[PDB]
Amino acid sequence: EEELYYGLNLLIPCVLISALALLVFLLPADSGEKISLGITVLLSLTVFMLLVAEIMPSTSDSSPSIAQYFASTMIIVGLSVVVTVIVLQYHHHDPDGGEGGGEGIDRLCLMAFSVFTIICTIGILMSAPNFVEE
Repeated sequence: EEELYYGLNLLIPCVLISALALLVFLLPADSGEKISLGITVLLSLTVFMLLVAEIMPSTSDSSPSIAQYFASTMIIVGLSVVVTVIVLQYHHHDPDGGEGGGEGIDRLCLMAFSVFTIICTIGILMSAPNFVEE
């Protein structure tokens, strides 16, 4: 049961950050939150990763399950923040007023990461739903 409970508590923050990010992606205010959340999610990943990596070590039994998934994630997550920045440079038009003012690319990058998380959690869940040894 700990497998489900643990992952759950880990999904809270995972999806949380992604959500808060969308709020900025679609609403590029460029007031400071861009760089603020940038390092936030970056530092939040490295930390959370250490925990997931601690439970799944590799010294006597080399067989990473969730780790292999958590790693590939940081990869797409890293280059992602890079593109967002460059985009902000090119487009120097971020007026203030109300709401509504995003871009297609930003939306696509979000929709992709969205399903990526859903298929991820289920990936390891279906790969080994049992609580047996390995």
